[PDB]
Amino acid sequence: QFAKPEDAVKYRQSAGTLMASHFGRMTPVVKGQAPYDAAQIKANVEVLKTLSALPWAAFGPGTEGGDARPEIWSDAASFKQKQQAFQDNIVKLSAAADAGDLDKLRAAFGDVGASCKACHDAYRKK
Amino acid sequence: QFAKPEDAVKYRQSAGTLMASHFGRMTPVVKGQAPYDAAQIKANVEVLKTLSALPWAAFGPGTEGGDARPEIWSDAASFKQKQQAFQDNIVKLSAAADAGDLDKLRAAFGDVGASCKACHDAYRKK
Ligand code: HEC
Ligand code: HEC
Repeated sequence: QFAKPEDAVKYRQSAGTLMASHFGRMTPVVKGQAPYDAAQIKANVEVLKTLSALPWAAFGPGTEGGDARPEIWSDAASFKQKQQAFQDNIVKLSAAADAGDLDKLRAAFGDVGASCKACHDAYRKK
Repeated sequence: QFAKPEDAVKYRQSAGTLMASHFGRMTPVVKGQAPYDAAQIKANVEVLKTLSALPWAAFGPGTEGGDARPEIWSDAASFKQKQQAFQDNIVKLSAAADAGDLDKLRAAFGDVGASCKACHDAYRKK
């Protein structure tokens, strides 16, 4: 869907921006600094679920640029493992949110955040 | 969820970027220049549905900036009418996509695009 590689870069960066907001806005809730409303969090994690499927198709052939490392493309199976594992982490977060289970939410949130960081550390330029 | 107004601006702009991609990538399909796969379009319109609910909460009190006009905030009921009418247009598009009805899709796509433009013309700086 991208006329030029620059359009794929713009897309995936914007998807990252929105994920960061929908993930990070739950930090105070996980920490107990903000109240836990199970329905609010369930709805927010749904949004995050949708968003977290979006970046990967915007690292398609010819879309090199931004702060994306070349290794994304030369090691396609390995990058794919990391995005699929991340989306698995999001499923765990969704399950926790859908159940209304705050302890589960805390734990799953930590594992999601670790997965974001592990991919950035390997595949995003500093 | 925004630490500073600039964070709300960044969010709503990124939501616009992603909507433009998920809306605009259907133009060739509507025009018949690309094939119509009902399941593909149904899934894409779902994504667009989720995205098209996101900008409005990022025009919250104190979030003035970017290319957003002041009138957004001073005329709150009227801006709200335009975003609610837009989301109604998206419901029509979803219904068309879910039914697999290309003629309905064409018509609903045109009305969505008109609604994007009408809001930008009134509320986005040039
Ligand atoms: C690899 C499998 C990733 C996972 C998992 C996550 N991110 Fe990511 N992210 C990735 C890359 C390769 C890039 C660079 C894209 C480019 O072309 O520049 C990014 C970028 C971001 C950004 C910055 C966007 C920008 O302003 O330029 C953000 C804010 C971001 N990513 C957030 C984010 C979050 C919160 C994630 C987990 C919920 C996450 N990413 C996972 C690769 C990968
Ligand atoms: C008002 C009810 C709007 C409707 C309906 C749509 N958009 Fe919008 N959009 C609106 C404003 C006020 C702004 C400016 C935000 C700012 O603070 O700068 C925007 C911006 C965009 C952008 C540009 C994002 C950027 O790169 O800075 C895009 C690409 C965009 N909008 C797309 C878009 C599409 C495709 C829409 C219909 C599907 C749509 N918008 C509707 C206000 C409103």
